[PDB]
Amino acid sequence: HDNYADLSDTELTTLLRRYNIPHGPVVGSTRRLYEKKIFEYETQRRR
Repeated sequence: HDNYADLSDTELTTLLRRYNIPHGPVVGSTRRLYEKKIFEYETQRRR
């Protein structure tokens, strides 16, 4: 439901890679933590 929540696991993984952000397995249990990490980085580029 969150903008980043509509991204699929495969698309989320390629996004972290573009920003060179270390990550492990993506699962609904830790998917949210990953969505927040991309938001914090993308926020910087927006500022």
